[PDB]
Amino acid sequence: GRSRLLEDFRNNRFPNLQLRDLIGHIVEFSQDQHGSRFIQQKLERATPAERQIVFNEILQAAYQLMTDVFGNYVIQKFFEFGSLDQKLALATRIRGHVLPLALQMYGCRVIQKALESISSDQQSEMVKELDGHVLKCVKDQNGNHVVQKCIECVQPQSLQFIIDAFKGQVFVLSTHPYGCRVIQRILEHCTAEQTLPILEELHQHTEQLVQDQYGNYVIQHVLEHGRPEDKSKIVSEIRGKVLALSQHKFASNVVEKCVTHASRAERALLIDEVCCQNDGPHSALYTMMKDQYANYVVQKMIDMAEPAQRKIIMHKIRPHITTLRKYTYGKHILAKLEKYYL
Repeated sequence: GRSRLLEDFRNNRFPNLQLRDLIGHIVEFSQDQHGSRFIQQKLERATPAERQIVFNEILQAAYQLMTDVFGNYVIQKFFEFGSLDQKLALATRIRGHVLPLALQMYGCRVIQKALESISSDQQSEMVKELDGHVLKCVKDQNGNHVVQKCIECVQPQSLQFIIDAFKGQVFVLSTHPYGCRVIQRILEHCTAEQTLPILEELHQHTEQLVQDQYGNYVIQHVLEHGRPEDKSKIVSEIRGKVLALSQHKFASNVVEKCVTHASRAERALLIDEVCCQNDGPHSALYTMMKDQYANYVVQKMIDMAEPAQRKIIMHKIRPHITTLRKYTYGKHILAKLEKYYL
């Protein structure tokens, strides 16, 4: 049922088609896979007058387009390139519908782009509509991306209710595949007063988080980016357990990040731990090198070791060259030994 113009455009009739040529058909083009891309591209360099001509047509259909697989990109491009009065008009259409839009597969994209594009007060007015619905949004396939963008974009005073809603839920959310990403954003962007209670709760569950499919991601984040004191708390949960945890599908990630990112003394302590440990009739290092997960830990220990600790590891690794060649991943440590021994 396409218009002749949209059919002609799709058949490459018009290599010099312009926004002005679309009058009457703008909503139809916006809902088309190819027509939408055309409008998206043209909006970048359109004159304000050309943008207004398009906007006049789409405004009546704005909510429909926000929730359309292809039309949402056109609304995003008005947040990106539109005038302040166009963004005003769109924020108006969004008002009172931020929650359903945030939960909508395409509308969540529009709210995200709006947050990147609008004033601090406009942002505050949008995000408050999520009050009472924070955990629902955080776990939602679409809403979680809106909550993440709020944390990246919005003033901390206007975010506080999100932080408050996490109290008592940090463990549940950190072990959730979408929740764990929101927790990471909080750790990056929120103020120290906001992250303090989140971290305190995280440290109450470290043992379980390090072994969790998604929780280990949060623990890794604190190792890579957090304050020394928080890293030390995590190290306290790894010491005495390096051999066991290095062989764990998920906790091995955490062990590696301890070796790479913890303090100089902490890194040395964990390395020392496996250098002096025998795993029955085999070395702890022997056990670790044949393991699909722990081998990478050993790789990092070699990389991070001080010249003195490195001497010892390389010395204990050497008699197991033939064992290394059996494994697809033995490649890396072998190459390290070769480089190390001239």
